[PDB]
Amino acid sequence: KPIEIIGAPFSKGQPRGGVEKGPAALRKAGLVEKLKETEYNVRDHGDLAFVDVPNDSPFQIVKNPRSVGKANEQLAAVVAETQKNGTISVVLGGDNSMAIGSISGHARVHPDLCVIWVDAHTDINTPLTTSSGNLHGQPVAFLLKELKGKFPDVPGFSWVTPCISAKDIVYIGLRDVDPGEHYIIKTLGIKYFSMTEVDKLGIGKVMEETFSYLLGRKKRPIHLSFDVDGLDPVFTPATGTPVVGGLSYREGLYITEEIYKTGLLSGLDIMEVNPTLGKTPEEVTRTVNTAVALTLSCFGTKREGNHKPETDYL
Amino acid sequence: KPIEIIGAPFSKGQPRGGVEKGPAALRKAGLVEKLKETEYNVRDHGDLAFVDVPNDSPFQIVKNPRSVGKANEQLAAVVAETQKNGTISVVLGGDNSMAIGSISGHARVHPDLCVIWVDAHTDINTPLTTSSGNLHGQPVAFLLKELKGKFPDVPGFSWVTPCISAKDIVYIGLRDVDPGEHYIIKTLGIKYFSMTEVDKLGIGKVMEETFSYLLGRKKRPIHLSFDVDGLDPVFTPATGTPVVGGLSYREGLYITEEIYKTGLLSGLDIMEVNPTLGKTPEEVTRTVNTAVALTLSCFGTKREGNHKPETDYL
Amino acid sequence: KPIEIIGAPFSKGQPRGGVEKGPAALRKAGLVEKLKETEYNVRDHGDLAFVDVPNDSPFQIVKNPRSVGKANEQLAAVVAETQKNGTISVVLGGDNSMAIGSISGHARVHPDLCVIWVDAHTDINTPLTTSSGNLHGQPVAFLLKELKGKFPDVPGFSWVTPCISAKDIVYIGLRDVDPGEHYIIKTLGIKYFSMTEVDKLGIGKVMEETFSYLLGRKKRPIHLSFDVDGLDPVFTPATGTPVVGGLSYREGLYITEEIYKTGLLSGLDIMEVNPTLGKTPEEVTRTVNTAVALTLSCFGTKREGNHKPETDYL
Ligand SMILES: [Mn+2]
Ligand SMILES: [Mn+2]
Ligand SMILES: [Mn+2]
Ligand SMILES: [Mn+2]
Ligand SMILES: [Mn+2]
Ligand SMILES: [Mn+2]
Repeated sequence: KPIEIIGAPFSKGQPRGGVEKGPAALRKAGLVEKLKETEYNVRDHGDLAFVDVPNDSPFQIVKNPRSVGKANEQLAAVVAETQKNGTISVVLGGDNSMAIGSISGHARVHPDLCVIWVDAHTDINTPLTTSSGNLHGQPVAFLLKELKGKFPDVPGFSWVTPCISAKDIVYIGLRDVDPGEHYIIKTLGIKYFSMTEVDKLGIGKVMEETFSYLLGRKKRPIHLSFDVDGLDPVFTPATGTPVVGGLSYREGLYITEEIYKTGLLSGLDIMEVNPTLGKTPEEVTRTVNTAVALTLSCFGTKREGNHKPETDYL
Repeated sequence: KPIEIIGAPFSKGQPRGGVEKGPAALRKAGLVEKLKETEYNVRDHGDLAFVDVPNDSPFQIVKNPRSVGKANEQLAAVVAETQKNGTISVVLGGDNSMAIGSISGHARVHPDLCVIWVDAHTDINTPLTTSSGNLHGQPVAFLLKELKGKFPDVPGFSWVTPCISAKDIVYIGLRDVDPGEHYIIKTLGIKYFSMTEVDKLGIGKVMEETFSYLLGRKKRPIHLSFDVDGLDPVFTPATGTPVVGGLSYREGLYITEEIYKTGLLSGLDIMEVNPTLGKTPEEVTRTVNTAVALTLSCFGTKREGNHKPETDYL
Repeated sequence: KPIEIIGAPFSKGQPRGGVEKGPAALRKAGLVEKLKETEYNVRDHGDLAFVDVPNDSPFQIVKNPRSVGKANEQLAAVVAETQKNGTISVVLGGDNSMAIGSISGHARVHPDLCVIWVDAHTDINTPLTTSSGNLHGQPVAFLLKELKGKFPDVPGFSWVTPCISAKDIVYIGLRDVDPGEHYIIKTLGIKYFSMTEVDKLGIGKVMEETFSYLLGRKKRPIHLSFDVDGLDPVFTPATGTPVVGGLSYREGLYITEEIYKTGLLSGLDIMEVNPTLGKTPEEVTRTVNTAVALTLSCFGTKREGNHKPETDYL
């Protein structure tokens, strides 16, 4: 299938500006040029133009409710339109809040989708469980069918319809979960693999297990939402919430590598790359670079090597 | 059970001063503040006042014999007293010599205890095997029942009584063993897991195996003696003998995590944090931080997250 | 058996000068001094004197064809001579091209040998598949029985006789394979373990597997050719083609440690240590030091420790 890159230069999901610069950074590092060189057809849709919503009064504790909700509706419309034409959507963030419009727009055309969430955090805090009014920590709360009506109506998200049930999402890389969020996953029985399970089983067993758990009897589309902070800070330092002890550069490449093998990758998010938080210019190139490597891996690049078929090299 | 932190700001176990500053460093980093927020009752016993022993002439090659012995007798009395009151002892070093009075004081109330020793070194050198007269490399020699009368009588340890047999200690993280020490563990048949065994089996298999080997038929109390240099120098650089190729931040957190699960942790040592050996102020914070992280892990903190029971978060 | 170190201060196999300084760097770091302290007899054969071949015109695209072939014929002669006298050969590079004269000279005395190649690269490019005319990326191509007559006759390699078949070589550490090389290994069915297989299986499973694959029914001599770049750049930075996401210091030590245990190590190469590519003097010592550690591991040094037999330490 072909591919369509969508830039989502948004940052209202948290106080730290800088993330709207993620897609620029990634593009300038040669993302699209490199994607063309694979067996995939690549089209660059460009960057979406977001606009501030006037007098965006905080809803209780939640900041920039309407801005985020508006941004996400617009994104969801773009995603689903591109999806309809039979293409694999690739979204560049931007903060985690853009996960909302991505999975919504995807599910409109594929209600039988499943989400694989690589991150150090669950981002499953509701407007009532949050200690921060930042929406980048609440995307999975606006998407679950079992959490519908468990928290009020935030101004801006009226268009949102819970598109997946807890029984459809797997978490890999958890190491900084809030009490409220950990409750919701214990209660709703969401399948996860925090760092402890990774140490216990190995990345191999992890992929081996997430797969059967989702594609066991019914094979379905895969939506991989990748938060750059899921890997260790020594690999991807330019992010808003670096947390020590994460997945290694090798583990991140393995996750995506297996995802390719299934051939069901239908959507993909590359969130939280904040080019401005690099303690040095080098820390920025390091982060950007692994994000680009992660994206090429999902689209065919293997570490054992690659070569075009129908071409005798000897 | 409740907890009692005991500081042992002692450094006569080696030439490099600075280790006596470990408990200060750790306290200032918020150790006790964070322990209180767990399901345990915490009491800060304060720092022990040690005094130099006048004209502490070197015993053959062993330096500061009496100062160390005295320090440890005093520590053993404070541990056993606190132990008696049904509490979990937590010792902050200080160099490894304080391992002596810690295990002695512990065993006085629990002669059926077992020692889990995380370290890159065995510290089983006797006054006759030692190339250095530093007692921080000999603590396990003063505690073994099979080594009793295998080396003379050092001035100051006449009070010491071999409290464990070689069949009761397991080592994890060995990568810098002297010929004499390796001979003793080979001959005495001490169960260990050097880095090669960890590479071979994985951390899960290591804990899976140290457990059954000790709590196989008879469950007993556990005393975790943690030397900070067991982890890799890129995690805990502020220590006296950093050795390349160690356990990772993730592996250290996994060891401690499984220890919690058994519910048998009865004593705990956090040795060798030397705040003065940080090449930069950042290498000090890093070390300090992981030692604090390791401590909280033993007392309930999990990576998957935590939450208080009897409190509906939804 | 005894050991003989042979320096191969050659660098015409690539543009980056500096590698010819590898053996010096390694000797100055005390390599031979530390080798003596093991259970092996050590003799330092010294450094080979190579000479430029006048008007060494490029063969099609292959640069310095005759210089490389000459150096390698001379090396092959020195290796086989040393091997004839019942000694384990140890070659210090130098660029990867020297792998040619080493395996050739070894096989002259042990046609039944097998090769374990630790590298991020396969170096199996032929004069026709190469995008560069550098001979450091083609050593395995001049050695395979299945590739004989599949590429023309390079001026200088007429003396070479394909000594091993694809069914005799195992690759560990691949993460940067060209299309033509990946074709040759898929076609010829060469056994390998790129980084993904290591992630999937663990180093233990890799060694457990490469061994039976070679020593299954017929045990035979082992020739370990070690490319310093097979480990991660954060361990061995001073090399010509660092590729991120490699084997760790712990994994490298484990490979070599298991090799010792079989007792079949008959030849060994330590290629690609370029002392002039260190961003700082510290990056050089780091690299040099791990190569030295890798060498000592192959000859008896274990992480659990060692001690001389027939010597009561108590
Ligand atoms: Mn995150
Ligand atoms: Mn996230
Ligand atoms: Mn110790
Ligand atoms: Mn130690
Ligand atoms: Mn290489
Ligand atoms: Mn090579």
